[PDB]
Amino acid sequence: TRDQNGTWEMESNENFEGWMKALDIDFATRKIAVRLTQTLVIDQDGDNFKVKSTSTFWNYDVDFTVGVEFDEYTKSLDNRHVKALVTWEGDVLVCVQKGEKENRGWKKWIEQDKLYLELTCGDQVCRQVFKKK
Ligand SMILES: *C/C=C(\C)c1ccc(-c2ccc(N(C)C)cc2)s1
Repeated sequence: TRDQNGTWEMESNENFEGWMKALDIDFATRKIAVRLTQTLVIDQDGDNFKVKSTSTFWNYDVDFTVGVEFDEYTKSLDNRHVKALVTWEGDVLVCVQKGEKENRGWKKWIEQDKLYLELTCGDQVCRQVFKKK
């Protein structure tokens, strides 16, 4: 399925610190953030997505349209400018963020009835699983 709507609560998190390190996130921020459970809220209507990543320590919101490139500031993550594009490869939603970092973006799919996320930067991959309603 391509339908990713829901409130998604983290069940599993692997190599989140490696991913943050590859983004050069400072030591203090990484050490706190790696401890935390996360929620991902996805509102999806056709190509239009509104996504909210939250924990006790951050809020990172982004809206995008599948197939439409957008210039993006990554704000309180790593304060960088990238050129972002989100597209479908089958039922895997793929984001590529062009800029300073290589292999930066994510892949997201519903293989379960859970949400799977791969966050990538450089040679680092973080893998997460969330459970929905
Ligand atoms: C569709 C999935 C998106 C937009 C994201 C998944 C995780 C994200 C994220 C994780 C961690 C942070 N910080 C500030 C540690 C920000 C965003 S966005």
